[PDB]
Amino acid sequence: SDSNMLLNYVPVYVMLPLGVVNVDNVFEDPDGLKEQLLQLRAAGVDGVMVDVWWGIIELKGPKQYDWRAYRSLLQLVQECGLTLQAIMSFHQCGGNVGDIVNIPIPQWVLDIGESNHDIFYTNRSGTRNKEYLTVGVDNEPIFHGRTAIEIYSDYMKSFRENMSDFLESGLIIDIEVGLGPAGELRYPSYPQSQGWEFPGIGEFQCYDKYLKADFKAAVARAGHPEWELPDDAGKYNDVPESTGFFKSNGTYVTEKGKFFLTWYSNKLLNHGDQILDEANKAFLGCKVKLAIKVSGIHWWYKVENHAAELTAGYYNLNDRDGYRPIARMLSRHHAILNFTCLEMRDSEQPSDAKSGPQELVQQVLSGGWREDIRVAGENALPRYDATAYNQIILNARPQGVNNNGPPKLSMFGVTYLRLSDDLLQKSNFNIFKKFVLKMHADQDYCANPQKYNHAITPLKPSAPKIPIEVLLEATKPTLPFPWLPETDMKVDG
Repeated sequence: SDSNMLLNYVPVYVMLPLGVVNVDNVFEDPDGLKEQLLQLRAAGVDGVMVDVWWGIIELKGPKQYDWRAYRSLLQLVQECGLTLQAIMSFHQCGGNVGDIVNIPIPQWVLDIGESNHDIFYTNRSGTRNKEYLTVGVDNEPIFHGRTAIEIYSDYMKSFRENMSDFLESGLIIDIEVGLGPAGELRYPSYPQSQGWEFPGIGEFQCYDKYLKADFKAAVARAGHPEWELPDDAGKYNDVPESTGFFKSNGTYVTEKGKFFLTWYSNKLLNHGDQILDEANKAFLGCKVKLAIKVSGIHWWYKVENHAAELTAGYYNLNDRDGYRPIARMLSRHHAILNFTCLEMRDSEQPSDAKSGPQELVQQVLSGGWREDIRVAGENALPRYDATAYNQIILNARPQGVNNNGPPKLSMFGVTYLRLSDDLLQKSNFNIFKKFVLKMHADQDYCANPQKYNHAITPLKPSAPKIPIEVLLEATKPTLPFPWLPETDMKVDG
């Protein structure tokens, strides 16, 4: 049925090109973007996603926001009949050798970092990563009197007020709150600029003086004041078995190791919870949803130590669910878990990476649905091919279309990385249009999301705080929902 098929519709969003608003807070090429956006509209795309870069907007100084170029961008998106996913991007864009779009965090913050190097995530060797402020300074009032969370709160409130017309009109479907490197709720455990290459295990990023002191206090309260941060976890490009920490029977399974990993992962849960508290306050009553981005760390998923997840801050083992606690935390904020790797197949990864993107996706999505939250996601890598789109479509509706009503399982949306000239080339775009159609359960584009039961209602207050022990009850392993082996709505026949 046309209506029952419409209840199966999963909306599709497309990420805008990086730097559409440049580092100087100039919307550089509105005419070129317009032509691209109109192609997306005709293709049936529901909306677009953009980074709203902190380093662009609050560059002049504290609380000196310039929203004008982004207003022009939003105005154009509105004219082209698309909705918008706005990322509160509190992180650096680019900065690696070769990168074209380079947007550091505000220089006034970096200036404070020159005086206080511990505002940055730091590895054991002491390298400071300037892409994001450590969770350690979330509540440290060291930024001309403000804490880091107060910076993020103030920025979101200013966005809400200055974009109030677009918000009231329904242009903005969700606010994705950036929570770390690349906007993701994680530690910067695999930096290219410090030499990491896939599939290195990465490194723990808790050596800044704030986190180190917090850990030392915690171990003292646990009756082990002498415990130190890991010293046997190796380096970025190691394999797990080469390390004391991650080898079989290694430090990760000792009382000390388990305590550290709980501590380290808990910092991210509380980071996200506290910053989402501010987002709910900032956007209270607006017809938007809140979202976060969870990183997809699929390498080493297939070995018992899950080492790359662990250094990223996801304490996920075969007998400990490190993602369902995140979902549970999101529930009190009514927030969407936006994931990734939706296009990937295990067979596409090198054997030596012990990579399990399919199973990781199944775990994370299942945990969200088990916790009765919305789950969305992205492709991890650029892909233009049918294999990729069919995998996305499978993940979007893992038990297929329900011919007789809404599907029991569906993702809330998918955001495609990324708009480019390549996407819009004739063949690539033709297959993309088939992807959109199948995401839409063979229905034409539906401008009114109420028709597919995605009405936008005013954002409510956060529900009461959930104690950490209750969050961690969600570490109890659960069986995933069953997945089909292939979608029933392939782009071809």
